[PDB]
This record gives sequence, C-alpha cells and structure tokens, in this order.
Amino acid sequence: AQFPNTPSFTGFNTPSRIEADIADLAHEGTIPQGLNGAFYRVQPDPQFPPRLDDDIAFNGDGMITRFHIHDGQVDFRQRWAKTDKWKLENAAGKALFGAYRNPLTDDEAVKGEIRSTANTNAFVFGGKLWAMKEDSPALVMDPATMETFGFEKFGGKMTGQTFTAHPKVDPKTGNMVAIGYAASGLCTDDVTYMEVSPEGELVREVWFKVPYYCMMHDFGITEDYLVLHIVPSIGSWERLEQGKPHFGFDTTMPVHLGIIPRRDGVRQEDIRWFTRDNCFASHVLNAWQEGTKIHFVTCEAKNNMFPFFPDVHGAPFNGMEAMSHPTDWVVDMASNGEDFAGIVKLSDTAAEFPRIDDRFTGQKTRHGWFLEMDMKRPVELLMNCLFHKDFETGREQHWWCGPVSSLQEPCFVPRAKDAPEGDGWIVQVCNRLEEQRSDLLIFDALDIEKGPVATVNIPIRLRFGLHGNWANADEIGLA
Ligand SMILES: [Fe+3]
Repeated sequence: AQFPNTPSFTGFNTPSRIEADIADLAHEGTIPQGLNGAFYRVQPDPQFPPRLDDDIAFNGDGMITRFHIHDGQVDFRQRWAKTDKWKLENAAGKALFGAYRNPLTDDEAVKGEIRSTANTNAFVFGGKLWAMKEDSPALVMDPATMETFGFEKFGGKMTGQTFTAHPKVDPKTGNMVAIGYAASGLCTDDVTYMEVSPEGELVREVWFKVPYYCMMHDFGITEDYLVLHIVPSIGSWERLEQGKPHFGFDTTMPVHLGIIPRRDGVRQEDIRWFTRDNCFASHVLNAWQEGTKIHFVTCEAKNNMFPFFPDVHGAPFNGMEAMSHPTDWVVDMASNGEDFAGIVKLSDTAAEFPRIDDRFTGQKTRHGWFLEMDMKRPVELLMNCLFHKDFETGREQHWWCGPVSSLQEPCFVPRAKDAPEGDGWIVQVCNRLEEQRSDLLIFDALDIEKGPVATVNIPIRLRFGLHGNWANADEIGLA
C-alpha cells in the first residue's frame, strides 16, 4: 500500500507491520539468570494508510511485542492486537475508521463499531494479556500464543462504554482497579470506577460525574481511594465538527483532584474535590495516604505537552513550558475547603513515563524510574536518559543512551517475590535511531548509572512505544 509522505509515516514513523518470531537474540553482556518471564509492550503501527491525508502517531493499530527472558536468553514474538477495527479493515482491504477519537470521519459502514486500536498498553492480569485503549473496552489476548480473544465486556455486565489503559493492581486484594471515562458516549462527563477480581470478574462498576470532560488518561490509587486528576486537555463534539483535533489544551481552566472511596455503593456526594491553578499533568508515578494526607506524585509541566492537541486559543506550542518534573500534589482530607495542602517539586530533572515497583502500588514508595529529557546532552541526529530517584536519600542516577539514540518506557522487574522494593532489574527498549534498529536494555535497578548489564540486539526496528509490563512465566503460561 502507498502511505502518506508526512512526518507521521516517514523516518522513525515508517510503517513496520511485522509479525515475527526470533529465538535467542544476539546480545552483549550477561542476561540475568534470575529473569524468567516476559516483558510486553505495544507500538501503534498502522495496518493501512489513513483515510485522511495525515493521521497522528497515537492513532496507529496496536502491535504487541513480547520479550520472553528465560535461562539467560531473550526470545522475541510480535503479533497484531486483532481489534474489531483491525478485523473489519483487514476484511475490507482498506481503512474504514478515520481520525483520532473522531467518529465523524469514519466510513458509514462502521457506524457504531468499537473504534479501539488497543495501542496504548500491553498489560498482564488474571491470566490474560490486555491490549488497552481508553475509548473502548480492553482487548484480551492469550499471553502465551498472543492470539486475540476479543473485547472484554465482562459477559455484558459492563455498562460503561470504555475502559482505561492505565490499570492499577491493588496489592492487598489483587484486584485490577480501572476507570472508564466518556462512559455514556463521546465527550460525556460520566466516568466509571471499576475493580476486577484476579479471577476476571467485574466486581464493582460505580458511575459518577467529573467537573468537565477531558482526557482522563491516568489516575492513582491509595489504600482507601481512587485519586483522579482533572486536567484541561478538553474535547467536544463541536471541536470535531470544526475539523480540529479531538483534544486541545485550555490554559484558563482550573485543575481538579477527585478523591473517590474504593468501596461498594459510593455516591457522588462521597467524592471530594480539590482545586488548584492551571497546569499540565498526564502520568501518575504513584499515590499513597499518610495520616490525613493524600500524596499524588505526577509529572507536572507548566503548560500542554501534546503539540498535536493544540492550545485552544491558538497559541503556538511552547516547548519550554512543556518540560515536566516529578511533583507531589498533597491534599488533606481533614482540611476544610478545596485548596491543596502542597504542590512540591521533587526533582529538577525533566522526566516523564514514571514507574515504580508495582508491588507497592498505593503505598509510599522509596523509588521511582523515569524517562528523562536532558537538553544539555549532545544530539547528533527527546527522551535520551534513564532516570532513577531515591526519594529517601534524594540521590539521582542518570544513564544517557548517547547522541544517536532515544529510549522507551522502562519497566521494573523484581528479583524475587519477597525482594525489598526496587531490588531487581529495569528493562526498556532503546531506539538506535542512526542504525535504524532497536535494543532491549537490562539494568540493575538500583545502579542504573553504571549502564546496562546486558544489551540485547533486536534485528527489527521497533516503532515508538507506549506502555509495557513484565509478568512472571507462571502468570503467562510459559513456566
Ligand atoms: Fe500513558
């Protein structure tokens, strides 16, 4: 097929569309014998050229990559996430769905169909692989064969239209905690709060309303609460009618933080809202309670981080104000009123794609890992560093991938089920941009600054990834 000659489909964004298997990737260094499991990640990768002359990267069909690490070797498997969209378009031999989150640009033949590309997260839970996209139910797949089952509607018990791509697992119960925004239709202010049991049952779906419709991409959990930030990357049917990107950022609107009790029968009146001045924040490192306080650690920027979801009043993109920093938003449940208790910048390092040792989700975490944008580094062609913060000692570690590479989201892998927090490894894809290929890097998680202990060569150029996760072999049918 002939694709557009635009930045979204050329250079690093050239379509790939490869399904493949490779055993025992070539490598340097020593692949830890203690790793036995798999790292899953997803890349948007268009099956067909877009209906409109220039689509964006966030809109490509989900292609799932798995790195099966065992016995000191890494095997590679890549397969399509076979969404209804993928299947419909494969049958038709052409694109049928249009622009990002814009049903007014779809073929009449797919009116009412689920629009998911399942392209944002590859998450393992309850014996299934979840290929996730926040405008639809999640797609479920077999984590071992990577065949596709279909969308998870919980047998029809799910009443909302959508499911998050940033699920959190509660370490105490083992439940997946999820939201679904735009729950009653596009651009609505209805949201669901859901929990899924380890056995796969939807055990709670609570409907509530938020102050305004916006991109509710991420959230936090604590022991007793779901913590939902309301940030004004807004959208509307009118925007779609006027031919604009679904979302745009409004610098004049306030930011809110909602505290939803994680219990049966929660009502709107049970939800507490805090309010602060405008900023941008997308990803959540973690959240926790301490005394009467809730600590919500996010990557906050002064202004919009999505150039493709532009300022709603026509401002050009401000790259300097898009720089995000790990920041603790602190609210006090024993206070009166809506003011935050604190907004505390935690590092001067510019960072995003935050990760923790997920075994400690919802509890106070000593460690965080991030992709860092170090604008001081040489560049000979930008997420160019891996960044680790020890929040107890304050010590920061950095590893730079060099002047002709960039990095994808890291993932923490525990050494053992009983290992202390952060005792284990970091895995991440590295884009060798000049060489037109990719590496899988493996680090000792608490000494990233010495460099990866193994560099695993991938003889296939991977595309831009979104989110990824590790699961142990006995969780994915590979033991
Ligand atoms: Fe995300």
